[PDB]
Amino acid sequence: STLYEKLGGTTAVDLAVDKFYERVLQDDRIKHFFADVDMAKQRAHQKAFLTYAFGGTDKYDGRYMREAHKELVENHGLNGEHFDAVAEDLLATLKEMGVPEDLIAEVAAVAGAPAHKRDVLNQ
Ligand code: HEM
Ligand SMILES: [C-]#N
Repeated sequence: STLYEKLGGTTAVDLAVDKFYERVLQDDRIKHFFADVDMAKQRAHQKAFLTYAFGGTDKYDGRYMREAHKELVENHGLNGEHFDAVAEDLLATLKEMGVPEDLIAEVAAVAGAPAHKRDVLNQ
């Protein structure tokens, strides 16, 4: 079974993403990164992205992480602390939803992979 399946599939990811952005927009460390972001579009992209990242689809139909975050790194000071805030907010949301610790851990390994971090932070 994939991580996607174990978590509860579409409706679990849909709920997690919605809740995650609720948490992010209240997080003073990072909420301002989304000041000019269309959150309907962002929600749909993240649902599609995590579906892919958790093995629910072969591919992500959307931007690469490096190009996606480039303007944030170059113009708005996006750094490792913001990255860690995002990972922490995602995992907090899953804990709150009742996702078991062993699955929360598999998600942490995805969100924290160097191939993700280096591209997002354009390092
Ligand atoms: C790290 C765990 C991480 C992921 C995964 C991620 C995903 C992601 C997607 C799928 C998009 C949309 C891309 C597309 O256009 O197809 C996107 C866009 C933005 N992100 Fe992100 N992102 C991750 C990490 C971070 C971090 C650490 C921040 C800032 C705190 C952040 C922020 C943003 C913002 C803002 C956007 C929209 C960019 C824009 O167009 O202005 N992401 N992310
Ligand atoms: C990016 N969220």
